[PDB]
Amino acid sequence: EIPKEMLRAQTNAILLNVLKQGDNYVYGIIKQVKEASNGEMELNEATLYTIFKRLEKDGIISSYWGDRRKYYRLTEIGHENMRLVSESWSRVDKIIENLE
Amino acid sequence: EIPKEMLRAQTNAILLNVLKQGDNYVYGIIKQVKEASNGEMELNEATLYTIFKRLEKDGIISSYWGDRRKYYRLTEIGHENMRLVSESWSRVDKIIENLE
Repeated sequence: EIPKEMLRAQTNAILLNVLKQGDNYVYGIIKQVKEASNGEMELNEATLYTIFKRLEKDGIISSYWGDRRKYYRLTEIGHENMRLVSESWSRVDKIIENLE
Repeated sequence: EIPKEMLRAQTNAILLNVLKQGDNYVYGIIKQVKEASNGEMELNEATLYTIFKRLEKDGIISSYWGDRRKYYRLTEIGHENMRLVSESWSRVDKIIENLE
């Protein structure tokens, strides 16, 4: 079985990437990840609220109300964290390909 | 900055993949990961001993002496864990590509 730490890391990376594509709300993110995973990954609302609480506390994202619906955005510094995260994950992929 | 949980997850995945290529010893693994990362990732010996302690405790790998040098191997069940881990990481990559 996959370590829970690993699953959490993957979920974090995917959610940050969704918000990089644009500000979004929980149900909208779930829909986008379900589609992008071809049905494979159906995230739970409560899982996102846990993760976003941490990311908001850390200043990586912030929230705001729409026209009552909560939208999330990467912060200015969150965009930097996203860039470093993206680079590290691309680096992993390149390492794995060389090892095979 | 990258969450330590994320870095740990990536390191775990890379090390399991190295052992999938064959049984190996700490310095040998460090060398292989340095090469496969084009110099970018120089793992520390003590980092590997921490990780392998956990993986051995969990029954994912085991150790044995060479002809004194410690070699590590994926266990029978470790190979299953490797397969599930590999699938989840490939799945992440496909999700990220669809999101972009």
